[PDB]
Amino acid sequence: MRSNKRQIIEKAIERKNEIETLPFDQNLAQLSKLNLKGETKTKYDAMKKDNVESTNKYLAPVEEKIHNAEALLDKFSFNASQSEIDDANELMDSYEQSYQQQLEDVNEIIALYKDNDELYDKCKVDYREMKRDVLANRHQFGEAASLLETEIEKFEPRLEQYEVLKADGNYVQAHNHIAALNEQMKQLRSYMHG
Repeated sequence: MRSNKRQIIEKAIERKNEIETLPFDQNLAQLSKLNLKGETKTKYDAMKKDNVESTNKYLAPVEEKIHNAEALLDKFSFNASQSEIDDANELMDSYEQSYQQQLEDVNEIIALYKDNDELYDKCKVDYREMKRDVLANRHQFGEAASLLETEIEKFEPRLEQYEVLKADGNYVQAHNHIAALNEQMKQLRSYMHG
């Protein structure tokens, strides 16, 4: 009966040895292909630390749970042995989950770099169009025109500011900055019907 309980244990050993090969680092190396500084580097550093905390909390203890399972089985402590394997699998479930959480955490960052640039491209174009609408239809706005020419000029430094924040790897401030800019350009454009 032990010989066929040993299969449960062997399946656990196969599972440990394969989850030791989850590409945590290949995942995180994707962040290096962006600007590895600022908030980006902070998140990269924090995730390396988590992997040490995860490795020691969830992976190191497994080996012993499996050794206890073998010893207990051998003495015919069948349920006790099964418990140690259940525990081992629970621990590996967490390690696996901590990987999944990092595919997701990094995907989020990739998505923000992409979406940050989408907004920036939109703001460049809108700026250009608004600046031209004023310079070519000055008369058509009446007296509210000089306030507009200077207010639209105030978007130009705010574009350059985005380039700086992005270049420093501050993807979060970059996003909040460019979203706010888009919002305000938007409301200024509604107003510009009249």
